[PDB]
Amino acid sequence: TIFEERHLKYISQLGKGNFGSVELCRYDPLGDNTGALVAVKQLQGPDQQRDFQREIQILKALHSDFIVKYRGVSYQSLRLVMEYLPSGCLRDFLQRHRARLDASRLLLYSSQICKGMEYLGSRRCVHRDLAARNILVESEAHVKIADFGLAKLLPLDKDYYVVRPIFWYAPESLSDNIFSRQSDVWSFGVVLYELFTYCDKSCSPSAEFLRMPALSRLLELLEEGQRLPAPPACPAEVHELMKLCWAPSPQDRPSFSALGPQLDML
Ligand SMILES: N#Cc1ccc2ncc(-c3ncc4c(n3)n(C3CCOCC3)c(=O)n4CCO)n2c1
Repeated sequence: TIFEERHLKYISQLGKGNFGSVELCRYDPLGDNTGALVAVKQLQGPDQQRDFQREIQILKALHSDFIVKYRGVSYQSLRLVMEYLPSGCLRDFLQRHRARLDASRLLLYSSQICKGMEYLGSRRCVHRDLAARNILVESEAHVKIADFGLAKLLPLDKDYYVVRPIFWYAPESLSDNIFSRQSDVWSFGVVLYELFTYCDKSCSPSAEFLRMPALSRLLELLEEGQRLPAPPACPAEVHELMKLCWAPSPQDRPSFSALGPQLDML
């Protein structure tokens, strides 16, 4: 739970979240290079130092097969140590191994994410940035949700939270900065789209919405009932779930708990 700085061997850069920098390291106390690989997040202002301390505590308290595992912290500077998922980001994974991933396997990922999200909801936690770029691949048969830097905990007497990339945002989030489990559902509809386009750049959410002020443009387009199209070779039933995920009103969207069985039984 407390990883010593001098034993964390820097290997390379894994990327930047919404927030800071993530680095691949080997925690190698014995010195043999036999140590376990770990992902280490850190910052390099007070406002994000505050949100970082929350993110550490959120990930620490969450326990699920489909959420990146917290492992500890490293100290006069605070770093977050997490398990390393060596197959990397789902976005890149899908583009690389498209040829060997049929619809059944995409549904498996959808279901695993749905179960991860169902768990978050029960911990009254709103991810706020659910997207393929923030999903990680544990193995070819297993994915996990990551990056809780923008994550908010619903007040204990409220089902929404108002707050201070737009193509994953629900309408009420764009217009009124309102976020909730239901705004997470909207975004889940977009990852379904990403899964079944194999995160192809040329037909990404941005490329489609751009083809269809930018924030006000998107919002007017959504209010008109226009949506991302059915991905090619996406089963019709899955497309219908996306459409339900993108219901105009938050209350008309299905819960993650209702989606799960619908995804599993196709
Ligand atoms: N947090 C975390 C976190 C926790 C464990 C973990 N094990 C592996 C990764 C990882 N491996 C490779 C990544 C990658 N993450 N990310 C970003 C994902 C969103 O968070 C910020 C980094 C990338 O852009 N790549 C490039 C190639 O896919 N990983 C990230």
